[PDB]
Amino acid sequence: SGAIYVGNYRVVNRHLATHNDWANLVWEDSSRDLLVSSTTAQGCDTIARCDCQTGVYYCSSRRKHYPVSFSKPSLIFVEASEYYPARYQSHLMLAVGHSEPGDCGGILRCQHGVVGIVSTGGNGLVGFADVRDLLWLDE
Ligand SMILES: CSc1cccnc1CC(=O)N1CCC[C@H](C(N)=O)C1
Ligand SMILES: [Zn+2]
Repeated sequence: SGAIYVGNYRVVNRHLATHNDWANLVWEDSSRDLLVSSTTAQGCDTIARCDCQTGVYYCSSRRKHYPVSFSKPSLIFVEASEYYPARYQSHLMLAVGHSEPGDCGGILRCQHGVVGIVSTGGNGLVGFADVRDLLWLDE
């Protein structure tokens, strides 16, 4: 459960996208587990445009925010699941942190703003879908 509301867009995990998200689809990528749809209202989330590797993420499963050190967006292998077959997910950042399946969508942010959303996790790690390269969300 979680979305980024920037301007006239709504950024969500592709595996949790609703029927309304597909009826107003702007762009989607299975490799990135991202789906951007349109909204009528004007979102106020600031997207970070940077090369940060430290920030704070929100953990629904513990109702706590956590400071984490994270990796550069890369091509990481994600085991098979009930949404996607076993594949390499691109633009993914890993950190040491608690994660549960109901934690997808939780925001990651640095001093500059929103970095990405929780997408993968397991074995003591947590993985984030990066949104800093998507410069069109601001424009
Ligand atoms: C926060 S997700 C999590 C956390 C702890 C343990 N297992 C998970 C589950 C997970 O990693 N998923 C399931 C949903 C689809 C994901 C994907 N991008 O393909 C992979
Ligand atoms: Zn930053």
